[PDB]
Amino acid sequence: PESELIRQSWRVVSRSPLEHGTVLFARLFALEPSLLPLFQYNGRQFSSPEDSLSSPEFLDHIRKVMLVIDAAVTNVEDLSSLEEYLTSLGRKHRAVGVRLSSASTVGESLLYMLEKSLGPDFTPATRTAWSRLYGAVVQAMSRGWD
Ligand code: HEM
Repeated sequence: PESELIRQSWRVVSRSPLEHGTVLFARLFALEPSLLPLFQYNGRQFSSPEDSLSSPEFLDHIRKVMLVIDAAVTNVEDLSSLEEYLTSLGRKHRAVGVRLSSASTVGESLLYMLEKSLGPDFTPATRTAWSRLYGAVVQAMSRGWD
């Protein structure tokens, strides 16, 4: 039932994944500015959050994030099926220097972007559904922090 709530809500945002993911990342850096230096491209550090939004590579990474979320939505009823992919994704992020602790801020940023996009439509069952999906995704990724 909640899996339908996820599919329904994702529909709207999935249509413009970069615009929506841009909200997610803007929120993320507003909450935890210390994540900005972890995006090292061309050996350089972004000075300010707005610098990231001018970077092709950074915007590409937004698209990657939204693609993975889309995969979880696709498999919302399965999700044993992404276990291995997510475990390795966690390993990768550990390697680029993301702390597992920062996953919750990412979660809050996702939930923020959904709330702002859905407005009246982001009902508390909708929040709860997404909290439990995202939490599941993070459980899988956390295996990669070994
Ligand atoms: C604090 C949050 C995050 C940071 C700092 C971060 C940073 C990075 C960095 C630096 C890379 C490698 C450079 C690049 O490909 O652009 C990367 C790759 C990637 N990220 Fe993230 N990321 C974050 C969250 C996420 C989330 C939540 C997802 C998906 C749910 C995601 C999906 C990806 C994917 C698919 C790749 C390509 C990885 C590979 O196979 O090599 N990221 N991320």
